[PDB]
Amino acid sequence: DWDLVQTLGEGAYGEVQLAVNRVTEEAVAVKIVDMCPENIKKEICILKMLNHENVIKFYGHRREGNIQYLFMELASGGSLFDRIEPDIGMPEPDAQRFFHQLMAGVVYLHGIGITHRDIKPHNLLLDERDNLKIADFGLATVFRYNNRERLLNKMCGTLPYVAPELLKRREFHAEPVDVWSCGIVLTAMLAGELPWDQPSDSCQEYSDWKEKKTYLNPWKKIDSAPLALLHKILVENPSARITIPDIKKDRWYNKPLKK
Ligand SMILES: CN1CCN(c2ccc(OCc3ccccc3)c(C(=O)Nc3cccnc3)c2)CC1
Repeated sequence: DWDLVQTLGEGAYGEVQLAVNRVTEEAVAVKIVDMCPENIKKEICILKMLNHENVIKFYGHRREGNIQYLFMELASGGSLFDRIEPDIGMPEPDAQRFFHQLMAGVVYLHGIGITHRDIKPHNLLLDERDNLKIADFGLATVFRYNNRERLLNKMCGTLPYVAPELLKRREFHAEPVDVWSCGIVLTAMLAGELPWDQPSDSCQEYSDWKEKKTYLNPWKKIDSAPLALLHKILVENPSARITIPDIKKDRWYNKPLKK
């Protein structure tokens, strides 16, 4: 009833495919999961909670054997990853726009008590007018329910995007962790390279940054205004790390750059 036409990439669990309807030629994206059930139950539940202009749309789901099918709005612009030119990044106004939209999507998810846990360019996709959409909720989980915050006690994500505390701490707050990874995405956008393999005490590039060696790459490619915001995001202490309301007050964030 659908034709798997091309493989888009790997989602959290399984694969996601471009599928085009046999009857109507509707272009759609499908995640195929060969059936865990609690985890699939969880992911599906969270998907139906979502309604926002910078989050991907969810359609529905169907099982054959222990295969589950989840359909989502196809991202006709492809991925943000493809717009990052290696070693160079992208123009500053394109990066600021994408950043603005990312914070809106992140503000929305935190307002409903959801954390994505794997913000990085491959999970940030584009529609036809190039607006950013946050995709894939296989690692997402609840951090606030009936007004009470739950700390996270489990490691996940992608090492170059993960906050240091998630490697060193038994438990930690969800929100500052999404804020870190948003700064590594802004870094990638403005420089076309990632700052370190992982934010760990044995990683020499991360040590270089803590001691403020911003005469080195990638920092030397970034203008002093965006650099000053990155100074507040990539802070080791999660309690002193800038929060999203304050990111909205940052100089570069409110700088006019784009027609
Ligand atoms: C002509 N263009 C070329 C570029 N096109 C394109 C390229 C990559 C994509 O995702 C890679 C991916 C991202 C995350 C995880 C695995 C794989 C998607 C896409 O829409 N995927 C998607 C949508 C909704 C939910 N999940 C994934 C669409 C669309 C057609």
